[PDB]
Formats: sequence, structure tokens, C-alpha cells
Amino acid sequence: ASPFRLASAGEISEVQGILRTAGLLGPEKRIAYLGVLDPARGAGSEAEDRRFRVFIHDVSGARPQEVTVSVTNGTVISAVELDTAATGELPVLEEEFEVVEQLLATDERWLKALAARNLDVSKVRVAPLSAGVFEYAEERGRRILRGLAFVQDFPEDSAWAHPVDGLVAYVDVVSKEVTRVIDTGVFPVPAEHGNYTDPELTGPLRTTQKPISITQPEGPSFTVTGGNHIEWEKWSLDVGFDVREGVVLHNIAFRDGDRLRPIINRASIAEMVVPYGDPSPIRSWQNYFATGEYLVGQYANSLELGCDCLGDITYLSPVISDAFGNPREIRNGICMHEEDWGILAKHSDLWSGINYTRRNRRMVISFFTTIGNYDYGFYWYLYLDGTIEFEAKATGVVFTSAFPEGGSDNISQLAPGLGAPFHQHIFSARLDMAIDGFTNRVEEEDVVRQTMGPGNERGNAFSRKRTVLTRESEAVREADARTGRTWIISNPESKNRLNEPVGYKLHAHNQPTLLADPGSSIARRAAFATKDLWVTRYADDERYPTGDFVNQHSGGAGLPSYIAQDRDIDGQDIVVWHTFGLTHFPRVEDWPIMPVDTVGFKLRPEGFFDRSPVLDVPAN
Amino acid sequence: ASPFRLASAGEISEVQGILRTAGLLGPEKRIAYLGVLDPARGAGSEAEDRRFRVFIHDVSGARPQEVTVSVTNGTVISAVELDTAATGELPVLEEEFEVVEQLLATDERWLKALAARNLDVSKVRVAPLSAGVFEYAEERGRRILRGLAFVQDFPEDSAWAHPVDGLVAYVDVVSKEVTRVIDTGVFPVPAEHGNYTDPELTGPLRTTQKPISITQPEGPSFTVTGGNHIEWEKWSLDVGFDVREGVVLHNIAFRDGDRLRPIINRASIAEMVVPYGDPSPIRSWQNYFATGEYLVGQYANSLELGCDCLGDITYLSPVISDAFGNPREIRNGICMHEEDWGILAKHSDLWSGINYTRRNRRMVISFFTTIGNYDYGFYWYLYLDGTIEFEAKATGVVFTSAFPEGGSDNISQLAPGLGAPFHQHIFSARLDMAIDGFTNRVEEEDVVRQTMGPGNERGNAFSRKRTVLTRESEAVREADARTGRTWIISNPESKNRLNEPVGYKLHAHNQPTLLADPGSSIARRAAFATKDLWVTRYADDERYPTGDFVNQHSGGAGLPSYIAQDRDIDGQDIVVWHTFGLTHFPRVEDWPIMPVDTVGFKLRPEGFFDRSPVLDVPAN
Ligand SMILES: [Cu+2]
Ligand SMILES: [Cu+2]
Repeated sequence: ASPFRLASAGEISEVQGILRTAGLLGPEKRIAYLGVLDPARGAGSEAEDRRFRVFIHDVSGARPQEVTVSVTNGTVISAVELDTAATGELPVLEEEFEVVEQLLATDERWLKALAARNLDVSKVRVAPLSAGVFEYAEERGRRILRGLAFVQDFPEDSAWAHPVDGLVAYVDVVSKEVTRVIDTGVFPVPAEHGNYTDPELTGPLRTTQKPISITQPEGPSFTVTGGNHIEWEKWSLDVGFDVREGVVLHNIAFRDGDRLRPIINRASIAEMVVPYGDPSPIRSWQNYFATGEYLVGQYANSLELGCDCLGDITYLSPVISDAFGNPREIRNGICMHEEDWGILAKHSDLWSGINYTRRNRRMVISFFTTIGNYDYGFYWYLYLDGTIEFEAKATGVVFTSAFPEGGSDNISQLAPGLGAPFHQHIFSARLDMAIDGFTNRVEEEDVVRQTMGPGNERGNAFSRKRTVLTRESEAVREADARTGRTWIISNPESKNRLNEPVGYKLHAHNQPTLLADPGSSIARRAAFATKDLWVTRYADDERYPTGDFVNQHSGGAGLPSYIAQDRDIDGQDIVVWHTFGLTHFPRVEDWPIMPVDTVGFKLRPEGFFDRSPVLDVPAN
Repeated sequence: ASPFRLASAGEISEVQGILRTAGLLGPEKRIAYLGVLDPARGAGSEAEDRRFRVFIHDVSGARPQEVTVSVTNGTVISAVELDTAATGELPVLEEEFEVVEQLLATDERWLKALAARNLDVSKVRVAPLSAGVFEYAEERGRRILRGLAFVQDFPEDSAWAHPVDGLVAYVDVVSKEVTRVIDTGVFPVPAEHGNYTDPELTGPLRTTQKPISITQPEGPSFTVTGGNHIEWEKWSLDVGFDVREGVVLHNIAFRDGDRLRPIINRASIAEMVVPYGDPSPIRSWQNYFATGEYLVGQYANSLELGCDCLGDITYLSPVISDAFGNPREIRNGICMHEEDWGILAKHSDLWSGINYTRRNRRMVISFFTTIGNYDYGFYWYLYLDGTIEFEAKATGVVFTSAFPEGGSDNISQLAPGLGAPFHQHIFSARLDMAIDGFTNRVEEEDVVRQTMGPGNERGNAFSRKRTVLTRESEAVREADARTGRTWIISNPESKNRLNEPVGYKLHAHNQPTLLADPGSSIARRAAFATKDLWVTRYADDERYPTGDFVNQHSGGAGLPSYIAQDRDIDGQDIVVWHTFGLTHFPRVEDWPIMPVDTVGFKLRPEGFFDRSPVLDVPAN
């Protein structure tokens, strides 16, 4: 009965039926996106009306549509025709992936380019890459995908070890036409294989690792009810899943005394982009929006016990729609478990003679997705002390290219003749705040150094300052590690026993943001990535920092346009959008399969509680 | 019979005997420091002469001495008379802590100050704080300690909850006289107790935490030989212990196939300082060097199984000297264990159909120390992929004061009338580098943004630049989180299969450095804390970033003096000194006992290996 329950197979089938009945889902139609709509602010209808939103693609080219339906009433609430040439193309369909290689396989220009390289077409894999928006006039109003080739010597061969540089093709996946085939010259195809499961490369397997047994005799400390409602060590929340954003956390709250205190209404990674910094014409257009263009949730992996999730794990198997509206379950796509997290608090007192030690723990909610060569792990952590944290784990195989003989300033060499273009992995966390309720405000906190003089004769004093962001136009902030800059989200109407507004402090990793030139296509399409922190007034239709349609869409929507409304955010229903990412200069150690690298952020209570909230943790 | 073996109780007793028979250990003498000397560069001399370094304090005031003895030959190698007024005072003795409170208890000025506040002198605890160096001319030449009072209502009461503000005294612990008692006014002593084990504060203990069993049925994957030589998953190292620095890692090396490749010769936290930023004259002089002035190693805690260290733990029990030269063992003062560390590498390939997942592990070597109200955990981690990491965990009870009526810009309120002065916890990691040998160099790597134009028409390109630090005069570097600055330690004479110098990249947390005014005493005495990274040419006598006798030294000793030599560091035996710390604006949540906060750094292989070094890890 929870209005925050996961989408069921039945609801998805019902959406399919409603669309069919409305004459909106004929045989030429495809569901590019389907997701449940969150309830509007303030308990509207007496009961909860379950609604879903869908992006309908048309394989014949007719205009696509955005439709919202009520599975409860079996009706179409609204259907609008989409002008893709203006608002953007629909997310890429998995069924379009193979279309690129297949079409090029019969194109004389492509075959000629391969022959010139002595490559057998039957062994050439082509990666279906999003196209973005550049200077190609013919692409206006065309659903395009670009292809980069990789040689696969045999069925189980890792094609990434064999990039075919100097070649790229543009394909219209709807009209089934190869618009362009660019060949800037023949580069040697890196010879070494990158098969990390081949003993020839792994050598004899280590026999030195002893087993580590992690078990919970009496079961986990958390409970799961209503299918996705979690309660663990004072925490309370609902675990949602969206085909686009993946795991989404709802109603994060903390039990303080006799009341459930809200902290975050909705938390998610609203976008993740991978911009490449190689100026070569073959890849200078490369910018992969995993979330917005491909929909990361769609590719969530089924997690194996013992391998992906170790210990006493509780799985959730979310359901998504396939391209035809049929429900598809992602078996064990979300795993949840608690784990020991070292020392929480400790003190040995020289005067009282009392020695005290308490261990910490954290609740883990995660999923792992795979998009082509990359694999990303998304982890949300809840700690005993009230800290909330997110961590992204990037691994998989690096996207490759040829390494020029004369060397490069935008590519690193991973093996003889094998290159790895520089790139970034930039995420955007959308945090719909609710610190003790919806009346919130954000304060930028900087360390303040003081000059030696009257009032500070020894020159030891240092302080800090807090600046309230009152309007959206002044809520676009940059990190400043040098001054220990953080952002506090507080509730001006809710004070702790010391008469201070309760709050939570956001700690960023302060990694470099988007490096692209500000006048580049990517700087516009990924504007959110140019600044560390954005604050907007909550609005039902402001969901992603890049807008609803990112594929082949120019700038104009997303965060920059939202902030333009310059709404009041001083003690209002606000949303924090935090940009964070990794700048990757591939190492030889990253080849042939890369070890995990991490990035993220966390929010710690700041005067939210009246004292430590973990004084009731048992000794043993 | 390793030259890096832990000191035995016998060796300490032997040092004591040598000193006594030499007439250097009379009744008035005290061992202020005692530690074994590392082998000098070049072990080409069979049988290493075991030598110990000793700082001998004279409670009579007669000049103290620095003595080097050979326990192998039973002789005094050298004994130098120390002029403390010039080179600094000796480290504070634990037995001196007590003298401050006892001396003040008989001083009329102190008693009057307490009487006015209606405090029973028998209930007043006095924290023995180091002095420092300021405008007090009568202190030069005198061994001083300052005292700050706290009320302890009963034997098991936490005195930190009851600071006595507006009062501070200075005492000459040698002549045993109170030189000054400053009373700036009466402040209410905070009323609430901070007894975190008292049910009235903890409330009913949670009964919701289910047990987590962590075991290793076949034992740990690491071996310990020669008492302290560790070998784990290709790693090799020696775990040493010094009363001043605590746990020290020696000869960190990694088995790359046929050869044992060195990485770091010696790693340690050579200093840790806690500067306070409250301009009040009661505390504006407060700066305590846990390592240099108090010797954090001597206060290492005995770690209890199941509380401090969980899982299959292997303990080391280092032995230190007491103030009289008697050996004292710190039972289970060092914990060593391995632990699962999530996903190491993962990839599901769409073309090969191969799914691959491998788990990561880390070797943990740690200890926990207690200095008055603070407790610090020191952790060194070795990862499967070759990464080396250090992490400091700060907890304990915050140093308190009164919270002024009218508020404060340098103190936070944690309870009614109770304040917590702003301060920092700044560490210095001394890394004697040995990347594939001693011929090393350091390069500062910055991200480089590129402007849109010829050669970068789309404005997507970005690069990086490396600057070799060739002389010490140019090796005092600052962090720059915005340009993703890191430092690479490479060996220009050792190349990987791609003909590139092998190296390791240092990743800093980019936290704020010393905030105090550049003209302050603390900015001079802890100059190392003003910059993130220093590189010096290796030298036997350059051990600490603050010099050998930190206590009451005028400043400039250590790093500033070493760097002044302006030696060649481009492809030489070098040492990296990394400054990193936490800036603490205490939160209500930190009271009455604070949750652990962390800070650290790590080093990852950068073209050190010819490809991923963890391809030989099994599935398990
Ligand atoms: Cu990457
Ligand atoms: Cu602190």
C-alpha cells in the first residue's frame, strides 16, 4: 500500500495495455523509457493514484511521444508529440546497438576502409556510440549513432585490445543509412591481446589467498517491509529503482527519540557523463551520458552472492519494461547488507580510569551497471552516526585507440601501439532535501584566516563564515579545497536544544570539474558539470541536470535554465545538485582490465542532534 | 636475525646497564626518549652494530644529554651535552604530568582563584600542556608546562565536561615553582556531565544490532617471520616501532615475478601537531606536538580482540623504556590483519560474453594512542593492486572551554555554557622513497586545460604537465585540488616495458594546511604544516620535520633548515614529507565523546608495473 513501492510487473503490463488501448503503442512503437512518477507535494488525492511516464519511440521516424498514464484509472493523463529536432532524441534503445555494425557491414565505403587495413569485416565489432550535437547539417532531425571499430580475433577475444584508429562512421539508425564514413589514415591495429582470463596473460593463479568468512548467525540487523522499505539502526527509507537513474533513495529519515526526523526526501545520481579529451577527429565528438542517453538502470547486472555481494545479503529484483512494454525482471539487481566499519568512538581517560571503545557499522545499498566497455558500481551508505554517503566505483576496460608513433598529449600508452584517450567520469547527485522537513536553506561555509593584531596578538586565531544562498541566481557554486569549503543544508525553523538551526554538512572530494573549453558542445550539453554545486527550488518537472532528452540535444534545458527562474531558496523546498567526478589519465596498470577507482561525497549531521546519537550503541 | 627486528626487553635493559656503569644514569636522571637506530646507508658490513639513541633528562636542571650506545659491544659511542635554551627542551615525561597539578595545589594564587569559583582543590584536575615559545623572557632556559583546570566531581567523572575558563598557570617543573597564575575573570563551570557510560545520558542500549562474525578458517594469508617481517600477497616489509613515531614501516617492497622491487624504504608519521585557534589568552598559546613533544608511541593502547581489532588478528607487543630505563611491554599494541575490500575489478563484455569479477583485499597494520583527551588511530594499508595508504582516525573527547555569553567566532557550543575551541590536527608523513632503488625524483603533475582553436577545434581536449623538482629550494609545494595536482616519485634509471620511468603517484586529500598567521610562533615551530609537500635529499640526522627537540624551541628547526641546504634531488636518494590534516570546528554531535573522523593519503603505482599486477588473483 506504500506509494513508494517498487514498480511491479503488473503495473508495467498495465501501462502497455493502456498505451495500446489509446492507440499509442502500435507495432512500430517502442518504449525507450518507462518509469513510475513520484507523488506530488502534499497528499493530493484522498488515496494515491499510481502514475507512470513513458517516452515512446517510433521506428518509422514519425514523431515520438511523451505520455503519462494512470494505471489506477487505466487512463492516459497526457500525451504530447515530441519535436526531437528541438527538444532532443529519445534514449538509445538496446536493439539499436547492433544496427550500426550491421549497416556498415554492407557499406562499400566501410568495406573499402577495412580492406585497406586487411581486416575481415566478419571480425570487426563496432561500438554504438551516442552522437551528440556538432556541425553536421544533415544530422538535423536524424536519429544518429556513431561507430568506432575494434577487432575481435575470436568469439571470446577482448576486442578492446584491437582498436581500429583513423576510422569512424555516422549512421542513421531509423532510415538505415550510413551518412558518413571518415578515414583519416590507416593506423596499425595494436597486436597484443587483452584477455585477462587467458593463463598466457594471468600466469599461474595465486594460491596464497586464504578464505575470509563473513556471516550473521542471527540474520541482518535491518528489516525490509512492503518490498522496499528499510529500517536499520534508527534509519528509515524506501529503496526505489528507475531504469534511467538506477537505485534511488526515498524518504531518508532518522529515528531520534519518539520522532522520525526526515533528512533527504529523494537522492539519486541524475546524470553521469564521460567526456573524452582526445582532439583527434576520430573521437573528439565522444561524450557518453550513461544515465541520460543510455539509461544505466537498464543495464544493471544480476549480482552473484560471494562474488559481487559478500556476506548476509538481501536482494531486490526490480522490474523494468523492455522495448515492447513487456515487464522484465533484473534478478538480484540490487543488493543490501550491513557491514562492520571499524572504530566508531574510543577514549581511555587518564583521570576517570574508564576505557571506552565502540565499533561503527554502515548499511549498504548498491547495484552495478555495464555499458559497453565500462562497468560502474553505485553505492549508498548509511552510518550509525547519521552520516550519509555515496560512492561510485569505476572499472571495466578502458576505451582504446592507437598510440601515435610520435607520442601524444591526450592519450597514454597501455601496451605496444595501444592508446587510452584521456577522459573524465562526471556524476551529478540530485538531493531533494528535507532537513527536519521541507523548509530548508543552504549555507556555504569557508574557513576564515585572521591577521595577527589587536584581538589576535599571537596570530593563532582562525574562524569560519557562512553565506546563505537566498536566490537560485547566486546558488551556482564552486569548490575551494584551500578554504575547506563545504555546504550546510539547514532548517531555519527547526532548532536543536542549543537554539541553533539543525543541519547537515556536505563534504565534497573537490576533484576537477569539466575540463572542456567553455565554448565547446560538451560544455553546453553538460553545463552542470562545470560547477560543483547548484541549488534550485523544488519543481515537479526539474528532474535531471540535463533535461529529459539528452541524446543529440543541444544546451538550453537542464540546470542552467532552471536557475534562471531565480526563485527564493531561503527557507523553502529546495534541491541540491552536486557535481563530482574522476579525471582519468590511464595507467599501464589499468590494462587489460582496470582495478576499481572511486569517487563520491558525504553529508554529516551538523547540529542536527542535541548530542552524539550513538551513545546507546552497546559495547558488545 | 633481521637488522630491522623489534627492540627486545633485554636490549633496553642492556642500554640501562651501559648508561649506569658509564655514570650517566644517576638518581636525578630520566630517560626522556630511547629508540634503536636504523642501519646506515649500505649494509655491506656483516653483522649490524645494534645502536640505541637516548635523550637523558636531569630533574636537577643540570644539562641533559643525547647519548648513543652500542648494545652489541656494551659501550657508549657518544654523549653530547645539550644546551636546551639553544636546541630545545627534552620531550615531556609522563611523570611530569602529575607535577603540574600537585605544584599548583599548594600555590596561594591558584588556591585563591579556585576559592573564588568555589571549587574544591582536590576535585580540580590540571591538564599538563606544553609551553611553546612566546613573549615570556623568564621562560627561556626554564623547562615549563602550562596548566588548564577541569573539575572532576567524582572518581569516574569526565572532567572535560567541566572546564574552568579564565584561568591558566605556568610552572617550571624543574625548579618546581609556579611562575605565573593568570585569572582573566570568572566563567561558570559548565554544569552538565559528559559521562557517556552513564545510563541517564545513553538511555536504553540498543538491542537491534545483530552480530557480524568475521573469521578465517584456514588462518591469515600473511606470514610473520623474524618477529616483525611481513609477507602478504606479493608485499614484503618490516614493522618497526618507535616510542616517538609509533608504528614505522621498513623496506616496503613488492614481488614482481622474479624480483623483489623496493618502493618505500621507511614510512612513518614523523610529527603531528594540534594548533588551537582561540584568541583568548587562556589558550592562545596552545599547540601540542603529540609526536615531537609527548611521544605518541609511549601511550599506545593495548588493543582488545573483538573491540579494537575484529577478525583473525596477529598482534605485536613492542617494548619501550620507562623513565628509568626499565623495559615496558605494550601488550598487543599493534594489530595486523587482512580484510575484504569490495570489488577489485569487474566487467561483463557484450562481445565475448565473458563475465568477470574479482574481490579486493587490504593488509592492515595499526595501533591506537591516547594523549590526554585525544585518541588517535594510525592505520597503514597495503592493497592487492599495489596501492599504499595511510589513514588517521581522530576520536576521544574534545578539548573544552566555556562558551562565552554573546557567542564566539573561534569556539563552538556543545552544551549549555560548554565550548569547544577551533583547532586543527596536522600530520607529517615522512616517506624515505626507494622506487625500484634509491635513485628517485619527484614530478608535480597538474591537469592542463586547453583552449578551443587549431588542433582542438571542438574544444574538448585536455592534457597534463609534469615538472621535475631538481633542487630542495624548489621542492616546497602546495596542493591544488582544482588542477588535480599530484606528485609522482619515479626512478629515471628504471623503466617499464614501454620505456617509461617507473613510478608511484601520491594522492593527497587536499585539506587546509596551518591556518595561523605566518608571523605566529606556531607558524615558525610547525613550518612543515604550512605546505602540503616537501622533498629533501636523504640524510641520517634529518629525522623529524620539526627537529629533534621540539619542546619550547624558538622555531625554524627541521624542514625549513633541511631545505635551506638546497641539495640536488633530481635522481638521488630522496625523502618525501607530506603534510595533511583535519580542521576541526566541533559539532554538538562530537559531544560527549566524538565519532571518529578521518584523514590520510595514498600512493598508487604509476607505470611501475608492465600491466595490471592483479591478473593472477583467483575467483574464489
Ligand atoms: Cu576512466
Ligand atoms: Cu579535533
